[PDB]
Amino acid sequence: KCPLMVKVLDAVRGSPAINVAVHVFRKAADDTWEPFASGKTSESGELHGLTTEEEFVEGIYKVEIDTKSYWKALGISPFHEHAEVVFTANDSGPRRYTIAALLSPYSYSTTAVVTN
Amino acid sequence: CPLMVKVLDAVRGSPAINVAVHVFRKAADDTWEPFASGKTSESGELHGLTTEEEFVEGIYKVEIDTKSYWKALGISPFHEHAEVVFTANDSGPRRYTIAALLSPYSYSTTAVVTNP
Amino acid sequence: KCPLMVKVLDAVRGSPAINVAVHVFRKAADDTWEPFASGKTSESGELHGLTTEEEFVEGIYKVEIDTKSYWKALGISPFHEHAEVVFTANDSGPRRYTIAALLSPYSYSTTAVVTN
Amino acid sequence: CPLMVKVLDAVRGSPAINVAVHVFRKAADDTWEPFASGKTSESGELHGLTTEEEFVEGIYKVEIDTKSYWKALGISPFHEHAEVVFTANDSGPRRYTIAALLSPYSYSTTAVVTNP
Ligand SMILES: O=C(O)CCON=C1c2ccccc2-c2ccccc21
Ligand SMILES: O=C(O)CCON=C1c2ccccc2-c2ccccc21
Repeated sequence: KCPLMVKVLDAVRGSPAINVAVHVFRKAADDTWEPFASGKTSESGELHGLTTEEEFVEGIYKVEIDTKSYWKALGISPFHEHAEVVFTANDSGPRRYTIAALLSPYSYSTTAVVTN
Repeated sequence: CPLMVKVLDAVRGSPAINVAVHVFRKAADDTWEPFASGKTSESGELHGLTTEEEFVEGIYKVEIDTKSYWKALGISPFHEHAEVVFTANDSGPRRYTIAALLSPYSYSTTAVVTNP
Repeated sequence: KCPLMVKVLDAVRGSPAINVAVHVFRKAADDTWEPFASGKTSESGELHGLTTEEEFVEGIYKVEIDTKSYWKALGISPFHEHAEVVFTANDSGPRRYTIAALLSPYSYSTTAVVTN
Repeated sequence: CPLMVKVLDAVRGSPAINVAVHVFRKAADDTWEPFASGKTSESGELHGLTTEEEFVEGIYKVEIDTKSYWKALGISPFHEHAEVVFTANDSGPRRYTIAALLSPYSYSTTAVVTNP
């Protein structure tokens, strides 16, 4: 909710993308990705409550949005296995990161909106 | 070829073929005058709309008839058309590619401008 | 607020696009665009209160987002005069239209999120 | 040329030149193996990464090193890189164009897939 929030929209139906699985990982010292947090988007296509200010320290993070299962459930053949968003969290910046993703079967866009 | 239009379909991951495109130029009386038109090819591209001589400085609108496109595929889309409005050649002649990426409830448009 | 809301984001700064002028028009019987509603986006990049359920009847509407002035204020040279979103409002659909726009100097995307 | 990568800069309205691109293929042990790499040309395109013979069915990741790109232009961007993960050739060989459109806090990626 507070420091990291994910929002997913469906460009085909013009709707929130509901029940999309989302996994967050943090990069470890041996360069592997450690599970950090996960959830499914709500009816408003949002996922809040992933982490806390205390836990969300500087580091490299990856957000993986399971887009292929979403399109499969709709009966629409998709290109990507999942959308991945990789970034370094930085304390000098604003306190709240919203990772937004706009999905189509053969294309996606992602935007970070970083606010105080 | 100072003006080229390229249209892609984000649902099918393909060129958007046979899409109507109308170009207008703003007249002295602030009205939109017809300038040129055509339909995208099998590669989703429309070349030959104008010439360097004809393509003078001015404000231009490129209307891409996306609703007709989606309707012919059985889809009822949100937008009537994608409109792209810009001032051209104000620093001297340039080569413009107007790209549009289409989904039923979303589109994006990008200009790629090169100095000949 | 209720039936029509506009949201604008800045892809360069990863922020809401604040103080962007937005004009809405409705198409008249003589095929001209009549001013309908307008405003400036807030600090959260949103514009609410444009119209009411009573006033927002079926018809063709155009939302014009004054992107060029926004980029000029930032000292960044932009391509488009403005982003235009043209659509037919339809009572058979959901009750609430959010027109979202993601802005970069040479590209923009727009998405309609239509909800109940 | 079964795999081509095209990268555009949405701030400058130009090809994104000299951008590093790394392709990986998922191995039998579920790890990512290096497959091919290169840098975009003056046209923002990268051709010649692979051959029809080499490009067998599998899961592929295309990593586009967008952070290095923006840094060299004086911009500190949000993402580390744009990642594009997909299953290839599962219905037989195809020709794939992976396009990426870049802004400092946003990117979009689109696949255009043609049957030879
Ligand atoms: O943090 C903030 O101020 C808001 C975070 O973003 N909200 C977004 C939002 C809300 C409603 C409908 C569409 C969108 C959207 C589309 C593309 C990109 C971002 C956003
Ligand atoms: O937004 C996105 O994901 C991509 C938007 O552009 N795609 C483009 C694209 C895709 C395949 C082949 C050629 C082109 C191209 C040429 C000139 C200008 C733009 C684009």
